[PDB]
Amino acid sequence: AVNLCTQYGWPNGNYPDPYDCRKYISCNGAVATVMSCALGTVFNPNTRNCDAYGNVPICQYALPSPIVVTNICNQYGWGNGNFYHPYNCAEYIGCANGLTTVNACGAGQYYDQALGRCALAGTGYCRQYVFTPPPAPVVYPDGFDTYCSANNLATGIHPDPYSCFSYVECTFGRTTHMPCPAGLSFDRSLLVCDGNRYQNCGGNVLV
Repeated sequence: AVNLCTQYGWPNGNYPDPYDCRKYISCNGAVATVMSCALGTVFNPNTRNCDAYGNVPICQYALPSPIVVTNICNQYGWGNGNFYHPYNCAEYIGCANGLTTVNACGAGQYYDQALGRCALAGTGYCRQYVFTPPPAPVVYPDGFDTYCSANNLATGIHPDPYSCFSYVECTFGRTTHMPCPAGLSFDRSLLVCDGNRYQNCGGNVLV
């Protein structure tokens, strides 16, 4: 549908095609067009762009459905809870100790990551696809190994100021940065990786 971008109250940008991860929805000029990624590339939900096939483990060639999220909790190490479906606003994922359930919204309902369930259409929704990706790759400055020490950070977990997909651990004055599980992002209020890229990765300012 050419009117999908405005239907969801989406900014211009790229969004997943829910049936084919070799394709994506381009919103440009507030008009939606389904486009094919160039040869050898597929839509990476976390960069919002086509990416090398080998960089997207949940998009798999030579299968009737190339979108493979049916083992995503174990494959990416998602913790327990409900998470958005990386390619489809009308489905979602339940993770229970590494076991994946693919769930669906009722007719006319759309999954809201802040709610952990589906709700009827509103005025600005499917927001789990609205975020600014961190740079790909993230480049840390030489000397980043001083971060915890120079900032006098307490032992434990802190935000990573170079990436909303990452966090920092400080132990004995040493700095480590660690990516959240793929598709998750770092909640700086609770200090945990969660499914809310809109909140953690600057989605509010895009809309």
